[PDB]
Amino acid sequence: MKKILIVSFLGKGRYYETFYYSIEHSEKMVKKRLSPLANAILEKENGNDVEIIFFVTNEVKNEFLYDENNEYAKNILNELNEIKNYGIKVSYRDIPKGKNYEELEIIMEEIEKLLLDFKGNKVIFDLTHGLRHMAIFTSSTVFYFKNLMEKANKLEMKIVYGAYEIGEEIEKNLKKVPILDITQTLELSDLTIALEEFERYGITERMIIVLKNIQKIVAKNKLCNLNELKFSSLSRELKLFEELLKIPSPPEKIANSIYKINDILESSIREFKLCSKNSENLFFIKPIQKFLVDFQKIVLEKLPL
Amino acid sequence: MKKILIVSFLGKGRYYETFYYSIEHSEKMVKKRLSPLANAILEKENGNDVEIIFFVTNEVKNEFLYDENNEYAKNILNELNEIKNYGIKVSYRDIPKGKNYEELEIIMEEIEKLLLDFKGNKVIFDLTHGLRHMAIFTSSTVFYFKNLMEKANKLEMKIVYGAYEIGEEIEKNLKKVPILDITQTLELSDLTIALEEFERYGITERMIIVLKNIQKIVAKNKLCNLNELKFSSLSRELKLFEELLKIPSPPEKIANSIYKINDILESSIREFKLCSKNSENLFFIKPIQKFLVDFQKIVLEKLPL
Repeated sequence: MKKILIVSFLGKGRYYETFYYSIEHSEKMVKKRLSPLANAILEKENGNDVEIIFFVTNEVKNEFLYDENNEYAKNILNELNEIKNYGIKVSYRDIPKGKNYEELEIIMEEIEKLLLDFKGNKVIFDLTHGLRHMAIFTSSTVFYFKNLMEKANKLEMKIVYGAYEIGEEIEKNLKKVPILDITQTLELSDLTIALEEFERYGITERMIIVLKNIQKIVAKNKLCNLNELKFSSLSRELKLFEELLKIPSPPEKIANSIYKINDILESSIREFKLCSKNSENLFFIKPIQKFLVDFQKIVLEKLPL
Repeated sequence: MKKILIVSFLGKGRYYETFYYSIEHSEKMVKKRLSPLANAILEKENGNDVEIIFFVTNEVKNEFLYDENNEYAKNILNELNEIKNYGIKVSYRDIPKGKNYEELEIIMEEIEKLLLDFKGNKVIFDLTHGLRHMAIFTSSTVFYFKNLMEKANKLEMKIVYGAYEIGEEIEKNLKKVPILDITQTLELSDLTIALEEFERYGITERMIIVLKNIQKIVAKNKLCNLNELKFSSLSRELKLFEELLKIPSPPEKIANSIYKINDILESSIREFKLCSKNSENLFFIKPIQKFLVDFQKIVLEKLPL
């Protein structure tokens, strides 16, 4: 149902045909040179509209893509030409090499332009192609962009890439390659900040938002029983506890709120510790576990004396 | 004066001799095969105690590093072996290749262990060598770790790498390669979090920490007059203001504090705006300017009706 904009860099390179797949669904494989095209195909199977934007320097365009005697260039130019056949709008943006902070700032400004101009729901940064330099830098700025725009605009940003360096080998230069999604790891700091705010000030807003995102992540693991995780009841109780803080409230009501929150959390912690051990997880468990355990210690430390 | 750990990955590669330089000090060039080694020498000449740790997979260790019949590996081991003659310790940590979320989680656990066990002041992540997959992923987790170690340790963290992909080729396979420091791009989120907290809650502690870090970043430009930013006076005004919010205070004193803070910010903005030129090799101008302007907007929006 959504729209997705896929942003990718494009450098000089071989671009071997590759069996891309999402690590969550290893059954669905797409044979393409460009991870952005494979991802676009996968999202379109999910019922979404997909657009691709490529950042390319004038140097890669003139010196590489248009060299008739470079077969890697001819293959990639052909694939780039055939994306329109899949109903994917494609466009290109020129950027500098990024040799210093001024050029890197220029690149940041161009990305911000994309995010402001895009009127859909979801932006995927595909870091498979282009220089190591671009990938590292972009990966390091995406959380900044997400903080600016997820709030200003209604955009879900994700960072993904085909990890061909660790891919399974079928044939010559033909590899089964998982597209890894590392969005969760960009956002992990939110767990810490939320606990920080709840402990120091009793502020509950970030905790509730975090619990929502944690629910979405943990539902990926279908052996986890959300009726024992109860993240919805936790959020409700947390909001009520904050309301109790906002008004002068009798100590017993705050303690009773804390004991309810603790009671929910212990069964939540037990369920998460169990279910995440009993099935391969397709997310990072350790920070979610740490979040709930610290949440519990913090909440019990709020008890009136 | 500072105890420094340099953390880097290590893959199979040819490891050509390279002229590395800090983009800030292009006169100072170090001829080495490993970016971590050049960075370590630069820190040692600045008077710091330096240690280097390489994350390596068992396969790279056995097939490349410890192969007597691989000359490139022997070049690398030799360079590492007498860095020891300057009091620079070198060691290795085993990690898996990171083919799924569980292996990536182990890699984060190992990084976290290194950072907690480290008994220095500063850790530099050098993302030049090793797999692109590791460089992207580590880049995406570094803010989570920095967030942990600021609270647990107050540990200074740096993210750097040699951009060999955009270096000058003086002779075949001999390159002048800039070491880019992109730590600032990770900490831009600190500006965003501080602003969010102040706007939503009137909470100022993160703003004060952010102002101190901005002053430090700007100190790189020695033509900037740090007194003219007036950041200590800004910080006291902020503490008075949060204090004013805490108890029910007379609206005029609130307005007095706000207009005082706004005037101070006017002076900081002028100083940064006129001084930040000729800093294309020193820092990002735009997000810092935007932080001060937004700070102004938010503080004025708290004016009583």
